[PDB]
Amino acid sequence: ATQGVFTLPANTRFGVTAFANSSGTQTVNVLVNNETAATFSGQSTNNAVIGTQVLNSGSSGKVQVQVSVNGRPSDLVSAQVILTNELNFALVGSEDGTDNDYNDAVVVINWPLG
Amino acid sequence: ATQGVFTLPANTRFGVTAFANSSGTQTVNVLVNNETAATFSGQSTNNAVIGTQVLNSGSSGKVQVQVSVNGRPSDLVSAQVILTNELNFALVGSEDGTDNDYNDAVVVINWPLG
Amino acid sequence: ATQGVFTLPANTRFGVTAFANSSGTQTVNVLVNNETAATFSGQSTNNAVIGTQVLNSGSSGKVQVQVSVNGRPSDLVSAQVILTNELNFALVGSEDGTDNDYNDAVVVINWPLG
Amino acid sequence: ATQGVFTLPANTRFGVTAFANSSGTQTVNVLVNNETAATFSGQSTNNAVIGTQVLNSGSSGKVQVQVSVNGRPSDLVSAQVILTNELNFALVGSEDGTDNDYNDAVVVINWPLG
Ligand SMILES: C[C@@H]1O[C@H](NC(=O)c2cccc(-c3ccccc3)c2)[C@@H](O)[C@H](O)[C@@H]1O
Ligand SMILES: C[C@@H]1O[C@H](NC(=O)c2cccc(-c3ccccc3)c2)[C@@H](O)[C@H](O)[C@@H]1O
Ligand SMILES: C[C@@H]1O[C@H](NC(=O)c2cccc(-c3ccccc3)c2)[C@@H](O)[C@H](O)[C@@H]1O
Ligand SMILES: C[C@@H]1O[C@H](NC(=O)c2cccc(-c3ccccc3)c2)[C@@H](O)[C@H](O)[C@@H]1O
Ligand SMILES: [Ca+2]
Ligand SMILES: [Ca+2]
Ligand SMILES: [Ca+2]
Ligand SMILES: [Ca+2]
Ligand SMILES: [Ca+2]
Ligand SMILES: [Ca+2]
Ligand SMILES: [Ca+2]
Ligand SMILES: [Ca+2]
Repeated sequence: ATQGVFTLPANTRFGVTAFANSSGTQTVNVLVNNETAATFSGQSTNNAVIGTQVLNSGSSGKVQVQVSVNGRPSDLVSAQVILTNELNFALVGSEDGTDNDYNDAVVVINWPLG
Repeated sequence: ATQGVFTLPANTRFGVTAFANSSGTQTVNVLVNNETAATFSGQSTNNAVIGTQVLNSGSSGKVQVQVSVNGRPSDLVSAQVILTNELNFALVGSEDGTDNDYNDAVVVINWPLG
Repeated sequence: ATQGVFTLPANTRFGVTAFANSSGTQTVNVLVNNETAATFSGQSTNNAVIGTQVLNSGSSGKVQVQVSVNGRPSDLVSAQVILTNELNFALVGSEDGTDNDYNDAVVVINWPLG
Repeated sequence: ATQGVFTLPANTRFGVTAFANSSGTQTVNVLVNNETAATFSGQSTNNAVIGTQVLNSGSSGKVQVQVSVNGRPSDLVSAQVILTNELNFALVGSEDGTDNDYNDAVVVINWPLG
């Protein structure tokens, strides 16, 4: 199944935050309406926050997370959870290797803000 | 129901990251085995990361998040999600006022690391 | 925080299914747009499926679950999860006693159907 | 990533319940410690319950859901959600065709029971 794609409400601010847990340098690209809107890179085995930014979901509300290591796409896992019918989290994990820890880049999207 | 309490595997590193979305300064306490292990304080209406840390779940695995604003406890909402039976997210929202956005402090716990 | 309230897409068929795990007789009310649309009842400590129904979310999309036992309202916990940005589950647990298992009536809402 | 595999607490009763939403007859196999423990088959386009059963997670706690239609494996999506650190849902959707609704068989695993 497709993973790392989320439909947000249109024209809505959201937070995106990426963490790294791998010997491989992570590249996190965050696409809004199929164009890169934020990019984070880094290498950590201790959950560094390799980036955090506020973006706008724009007219389509389509948000996609892509994770690659030196140009090789990582395998993604994802889901969205809603608390008290108001508070939204879009969650991504990624695997750059063979151990299937799926934490090599971890991306958290949250909305609403403010 | 109790919210903001999570059972992690024992003796396991985890990440905790807090975001703020309120006119009020948020104070987040992260407890391990009922004792505060991290405190983050900050003020943002734009989802700023007010703190991030790596902690160890220790012998009990018990992790609790508490949020206060102007010396008063916020109401919490929480859940845990597991992706591909490997990647864990413990999610907390908090409400310090009357609008029930539950984003006033947002806390994300993730494990495993490395 | 409020629990057991979900916003579905308007005019959308959904499934609602109730499970019982308590010595107390469960009564589960399912409200659509603040009017009772389904009532299920039973008594099981082995997860009996006391009801399952297909309902339509109608113009408002508002669905609320309430649970009572021997005339007393149960405490609710809830969340919504979305898989592959398409498959939706709205989840409720309820507690009628002292043990905080929150399984006394369990309600799962799923959409889309067909 | 692997989907439909869940680690339950050992020696714990759990519920498994399947729904169908497809022109294809669904076959749901539930494996405990890699051995078939339950099988449900049925056909519905209206979310009918095609099976429900109570199983024991046994010494390993390993539970796996597989779905096939006319002997062809469906693609799966899954996650686990925990409410109030007590109430567990292991959720599976499956796709037997081209529309990516992932509801063709829906499988809900819930624990604890009782
Ligand atoms: C420390 C481990 O790092 C692994 N990752 C790698 O070993 C890795 C992956 C891709 C590329 C590279 C690499 C390539 C060129 C130079 C340096 C590192 C390493 C990762 O999958 C494991 O879960 C674990 O966190
Ligand atoms: C900007 C708004 O800020 C609210 N914040 C408050 O209601 C709040 C609650 C307690 C104290 C304060 C505060 C503290 C010092 C100075 C000014 C305000 C704000 C918050 O709940 C809303 O969701 C929104 O983000
Ligand atoms: C078997 C247990 O049942 C409990 N519930 C009760 O014991 C209960 C709740 C409400 C009413 C009654 C009841 C009252 C009068 C006479 C008989 C039963 C029991 C429940 O909370 C526990 O999790 C557990 O499943
Ligand atoms: C009604 C539709 O049914 C589709 N499924 C099929 O049409 C399907 C898939 C596999 C096999 C068969 C089939 C094959 C032989 C005989 C009868 C059914 C149908 C399903 O994917 C769609 O979401 C939708 O619910
Ligand atoms: Ca890895
Ligand atoms: Ca890793
Ligand atoms: Ca608020
Ligand atoms: Ca706020
Ligand atoms: Ca109970
Ligand atoms: Ca019970
Ligand atoms: Ca389908
Ligand atoms: Ca279908």
